[PDB]
Amino acid sequence: TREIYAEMRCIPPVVLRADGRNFKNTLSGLGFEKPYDKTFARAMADTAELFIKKSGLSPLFAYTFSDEISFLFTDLPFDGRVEKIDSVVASFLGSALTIKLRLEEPIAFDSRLVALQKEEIPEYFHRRQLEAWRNFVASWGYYALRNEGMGRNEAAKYLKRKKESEIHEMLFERGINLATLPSWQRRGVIISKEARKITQNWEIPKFKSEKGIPFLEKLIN
Amino acid sequence: TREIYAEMRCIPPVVLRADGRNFKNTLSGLGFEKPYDKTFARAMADTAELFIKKSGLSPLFAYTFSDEISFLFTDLPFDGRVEKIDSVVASFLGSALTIKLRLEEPIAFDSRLVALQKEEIPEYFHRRQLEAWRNFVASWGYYALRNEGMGRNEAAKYLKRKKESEIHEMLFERGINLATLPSWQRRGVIISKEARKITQNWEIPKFKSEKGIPFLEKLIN
Amino acid sequence: TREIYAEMRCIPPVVLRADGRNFKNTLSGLGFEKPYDKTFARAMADTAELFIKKSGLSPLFAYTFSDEISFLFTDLPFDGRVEKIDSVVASFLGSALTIKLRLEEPIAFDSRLVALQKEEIPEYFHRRQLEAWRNFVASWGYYALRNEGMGRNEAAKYLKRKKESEIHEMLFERGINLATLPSWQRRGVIISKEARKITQNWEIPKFKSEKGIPFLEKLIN
Amino acid sequence: TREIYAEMRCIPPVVLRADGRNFKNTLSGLGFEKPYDKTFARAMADTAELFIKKSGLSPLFAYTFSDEISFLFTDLPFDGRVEKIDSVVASFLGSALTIKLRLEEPIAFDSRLVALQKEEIPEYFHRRQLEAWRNFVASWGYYALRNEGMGRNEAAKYLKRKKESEIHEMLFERGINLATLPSWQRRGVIISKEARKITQNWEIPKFKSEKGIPFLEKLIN
Ligand SMILES: Nc1nc2c(ncn2[C@@H]2O[C@H](COP(=O)(O)OP(=O)(O)OP(=O)(O)O)[C@@H](O)[C@H]2O)c(=O)[nH]1
Ligand SMILES: Nc1nc2c(ncn2[C@@H]2O[C@H](COP(=O)(O)OP(=O)(O)OP(=O)(O)O)[C@@H](O)[C@H]2O)c(=O)[nH]1
Ligand SMILES: Nc1nc2c(ncn2[C@@H]2O[C@H](COP(=O)(O)OP(=O)(O)OP(=O)(O)O)[C@@H](O)[C@H]2O)c(=O)[nH]1
Ligand SMILES: Nc1nc2c(ncn2[C@@H]2O[C@H](COP(=O)(O)OP(=O)(O)OP(=O)(O)O)[C@@H](O)[C@H]2O)c(=O)[nH]1
Ligand SMILES: [Mg+2]
Ligand SMILES: [Mg+2]
Ligand SMILES: [Mg+2]
Ligand SMILES: [Mg+2]
Ligand SMILES: [Mg+2]
Ligand SMILES: [Mg+2]
Ligand SMILES: [Mg+2]
Ligand SMILES: [Mg+2]
Repeated sequence: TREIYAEMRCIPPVVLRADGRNFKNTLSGLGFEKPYDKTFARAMADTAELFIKKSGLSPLFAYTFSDEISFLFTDLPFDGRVEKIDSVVASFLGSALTIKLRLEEPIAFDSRLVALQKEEIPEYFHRRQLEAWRNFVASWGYYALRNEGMGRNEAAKYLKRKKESEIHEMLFERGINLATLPSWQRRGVIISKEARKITQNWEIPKFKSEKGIPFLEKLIN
Repeated sequence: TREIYAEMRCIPPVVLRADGRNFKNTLSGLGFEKPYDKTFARAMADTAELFIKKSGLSPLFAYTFSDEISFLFTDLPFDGRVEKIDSVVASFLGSALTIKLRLEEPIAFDSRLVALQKEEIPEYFHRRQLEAWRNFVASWGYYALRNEGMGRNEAAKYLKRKKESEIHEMLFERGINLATLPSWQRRGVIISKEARKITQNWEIPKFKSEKGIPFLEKLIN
Repeated sequence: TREIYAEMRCIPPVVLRADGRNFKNTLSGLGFEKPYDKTFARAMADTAELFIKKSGLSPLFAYTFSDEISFLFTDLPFDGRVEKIDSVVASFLGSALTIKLRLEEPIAFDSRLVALQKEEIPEYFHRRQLEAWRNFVASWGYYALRNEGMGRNEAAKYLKRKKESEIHEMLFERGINLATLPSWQRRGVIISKEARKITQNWEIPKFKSEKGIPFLEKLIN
Repeated sequence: TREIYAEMRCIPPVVLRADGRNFKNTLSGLGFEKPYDKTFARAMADTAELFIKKSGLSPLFAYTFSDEISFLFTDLPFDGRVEKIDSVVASFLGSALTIKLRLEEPIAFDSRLVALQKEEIPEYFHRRQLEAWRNFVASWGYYALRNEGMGRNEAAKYLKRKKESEIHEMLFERGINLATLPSWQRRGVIISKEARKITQNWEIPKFKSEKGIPFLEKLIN
């Protein structure tokens, strides 16, 4: 039995997180608008929808931001076989996104299982939302720096020195109010099955908040 | 650290085997010739070549047949991390094949690592070649049945009941001598870097045989 | 990094189940009373108590029956490292039991992690209790058969043919009422820390029952 | 199937390394000679011998030093199941050592599988022997410090600061020439079946050396 990891398994509930491999370069090459591009974001949400619709697996919902998607699973696919789940889902995502962006050169996602207790499920997504936000700010800050005639290394360097408030200040000065930028850039996008139509929510609440908590709770059941 | 399998690793030498998931249905739509179609076989060999060419990983070679490819790895990618290797390679394969076949609907590979001792490396491929043969015959048997007015299930029962000799005889009666068919249908295709151009060998020797042994031995180093 | 499984981890809550290796033979040899021996049972409960008291790990409680002990863990030891947890706990159990039975020849436990959702924790132990019961009956039936001048193989053979009721009948006929045999033989023994004194309960309720449910619920918190 | 790691396996050749857990404290009570004690070393070699003799498993040989033993396995026990192998072997070792030292308080080993290519097998043991040496020197350094009126922490600081030459010099000044000490303290002990009696070699060659190479090579076959 040389296929030693082909037995490794998991238990419900689990979260599959797939992240685009080397997407910084691969998206710089093709000429995507920076720091955000609604075509790419729509491609990713459409990828998630297509997964929920035609993968033959049954996630409760997907949450996507940046170059990554997370699928909540209660019903485990492939008997919980980690290799099979990770590989198949990553492959399907690669194919789907390749279709949706009409790519001429191949791309790849990485995938990983996150084992969780049910009670922990909101926190995880909260964490992820936070990360999304932390991308948002940085993504714009960085941009502004490059627009002010800065080198890449210098921009990263300076970007580390100042914290979120100072970045807000810098961006607000130059005409960019981060609070009025679209919801999906700072909070991400939810894709879920409802009573059955698959719907994309592009205006989701902040998870750890008054409207966010029952929202997530209703998503999870 | 909820990402429990994200640290799990392997050791050289390893073989990554990716197998097309449910390729029967998802690819049936376009009308590929049955039981073998050089357009699909060329697509798979092209996928393997493209992997060797632009993945940024370094397999020694690929061996492909049916809907599957095996990559020999001595230099392990991603520090030998099983999740990352399986997911990323499967994903890249999905993307590549989606490009080469210009697919409108998404597909997926499953992937798995096969842990091996160097001494076992030839045997594995021999095993795989054997499987290829077992595919070959079977693939034709079924086909013949379809031309002779058979139900799919009807085709399954008989095919399971009789062994290779009687099947060979049937195919010869129904007009098909398997010995006149091209080498790659029964032996598969090798993709490797040679004297340096990446080359597809569509006329490979039987691995466990007098000309096959030094061939494989030179492939592996 | 040749120590590939040294990274494999888990998440709370988990149950460690250790089972005496080849204990049938090893206990037949030393001359333990069959089918139950309160000296061995006391040794096992004392082993569990000693584990809770001096292992330096922190299970919520242990449940023991036959040649096996299960430890409920909420606080995970050794960062959840499966190898380290299994090996260390198995080793400690071997040592402890070796002390308590004053053994001249070495013994071993096997160990395994059971990954569970909190909501599933009662069911598991219920399952185990059921198994305990299924041992109980069989253990006596078997005994009776050997007492009626039967060979081992014949006794097992016949034992499979009849179900629990018929066994109850057989044993009740020969003077043995299974309902009046001690609680620990049919329900097992609980060992837990209380507000801190470690106490052994040798008269536990049936878990799936009116008195059993709040009992287990109070054990788990 | 909540027992998710219970299927995880490995491939030959493998090395099981068991290391005494917290042996500093738990064994300190009896008053073992420091920094080395032939009673404990004999106990460990006896444990390895007893394992080879009555475990029912079949290692090729054991190598032991300090509080640790390594077993070379080509024939894998328990179908190569990692949980079962680690837990059972660790447990047996705990029991055996508990018997040979006649302990009143329980002890534990941790265990781990080391996956190796045959070509790597000597190197591993070389590495281990190196570790043995690094133990040896250090073990004495500390000791000397204790005789020269040092705090434990005080002993740690200096010992970390200086490298082997200066330490050698210190020990020579404080009366101890390490070259006159017995071979096993710096090289460890081998336990293997020989011409067939199970034998303990307490005078083994340096593994990576002219006489060591054919020695190890004959041990491994
Ligand atoms: N231009 C552009 N870039 C994007 C967009 N969304 C995500 N990205 C890129 O995605 C990256 C997200 O960080 P990472 O996932 O760590 O980047 P990566 O190259 O994929 O790194 P790895 O996944 O580890 O290979 C950012 O650096 C962005 O440049 C987008 O909408 N437009
Ligand atoms: N028409 C056609 N079909 C092919 C060709 N090559 C492979 N296939 C199909 O691919 C299938 C391969 O079977 P498997 O890989 O064992 O399993 P699967 O059908 O892909 O389903 P999975 O278990 O998810 O992999 C066969 O049933 C074939 O029908 C081809 O060249 N032409
Ligand atoms: N005489 C006697 N035997 C007992 C007692 N408790 C448990 N056993 C033995 O323990 C066995 C329990 O079944 P198993 O755990 O599958 O037996 P095993 O030999 O340990 O099998 P493995 O664990 O797979 O190696 C029974 O066959 C009993 O004979 C006892 O109190 N007295
Ligand atoms: N007195 C005495 N102590 C020994 C002897 N051999 C080994 N030891 C002790 O065993 C310890 C081995 O250290 P490690 O195996 O690295 O770690 P540990 O102290 O056992 O703690 P763990 O990390 O749980 O293994 C040393 O600190 C020694 O003090 C001996 O022969 N005599
Ligand atoms: Mg990325
Ligand atoms: Mg990312
Ligand atoms: Mg397939
Ligand atoms: Mg196939
Ligand atoms: Mg047992
Ligand atoms: Mg048992
Ligand atoms: Mg130790
Ligand atoms: Mg040690």
